[PDB]
Amino acid sequence: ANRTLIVTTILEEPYVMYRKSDKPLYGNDRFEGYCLDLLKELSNILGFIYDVKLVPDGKYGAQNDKGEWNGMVKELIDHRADLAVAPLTITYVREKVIDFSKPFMTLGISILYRKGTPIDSADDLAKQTKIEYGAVRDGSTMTFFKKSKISTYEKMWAFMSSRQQTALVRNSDEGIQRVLTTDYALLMESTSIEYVTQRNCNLTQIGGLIDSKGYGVGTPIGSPYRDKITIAILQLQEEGKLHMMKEKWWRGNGCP
Ligand SMILES: N[C@@H](C[C@]1(C(=O)O)C[C@H]2OCCC[C@H]2O1)C(=O)O
Repeated sequence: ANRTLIVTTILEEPYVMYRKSDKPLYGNDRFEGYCLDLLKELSNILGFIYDVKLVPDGKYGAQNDKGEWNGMVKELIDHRADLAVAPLTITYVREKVIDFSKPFMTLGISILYRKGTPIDSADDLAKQTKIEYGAVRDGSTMTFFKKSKISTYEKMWAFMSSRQQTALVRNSDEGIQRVLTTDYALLMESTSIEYVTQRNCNLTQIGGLIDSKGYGVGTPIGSPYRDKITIAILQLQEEGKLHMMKEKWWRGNGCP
C-alpha cells in the first residue's frame, strides 16, 4: 500500500481545531476544520491516507540570521513531514526552500483592534504612540515587516523588533487576547480578521489590506506530491468545492 503521509499542521481556527466530543478521540479524529476537509478531498483525489501531527514548536516558520528555519517550514526542509496543510502563506523566501502547491485561498495583512479609536490605517497606527502593535512571532506577517522597504512598515518593524518580548506574540490566540485586554493592535491575515470579527463584536478590522498573497500546501523541495496536489487543488477550485468549504467554516455574519 501507499506509504501513510505525514502531515504537519498547526492549531488555527477555523482551519484546524480540536473536535468537541464527550467520548475519546484518537489520531486524526481529534481534529476538524477547513484544512481537515481539504485533506479529505485531496487524499481522495490522490489516493493516500495520512497522519496529522501538530508542529512541535507551534510555529509557521521563519529563518534566523544564520539562515536556519523553524516551524512547519523546517519540518518540510528536514523531511519530517510529507505535506504541510495549514493556512501557510506562499512567500518568496519560503518558495526558495520548500515547494508550494498553487494557492487554495487568497488574503492580505490587515489590522485587528478594538472599536472606538480614530486609527484608520497602518500609517495612523505607526504614527500614534498610545496603542502598541505587533504580529505572531515567526510567521509571514512578521517577515513581511522585517523585509519591507516601505518607510511606514520599516518603522513598524523597528518598533515591533524593539519591543519583541511583548509585541511579537506566540500565536494568534495570544494576539487576540492582547487586543481584547490591553492597548494593542494585531497585524493579522484578513481571512482570520473576517472570522473573528463576525464572532466577537468588540473586535474590528482597521484599514484595508496591506498586501495580497495566497495560502498553499507545502512540500519538501523536489517532492513528487507537489504537482499532484496542485492539480487536485485546481480541480477543487474549478468544481466550486474550495468556495463551499470556505462558506461551511466561516458561516455566518454575527455582528453589526
Ligand atoms: N499564515 C502565516 C501565519 C500567520 C501570520 O503570520 O499572519 C499567523 C496566524 O495568525 C492568524 C491568521 C493565520 C496565521 O497567519 C504564515 O504562513 O506564516
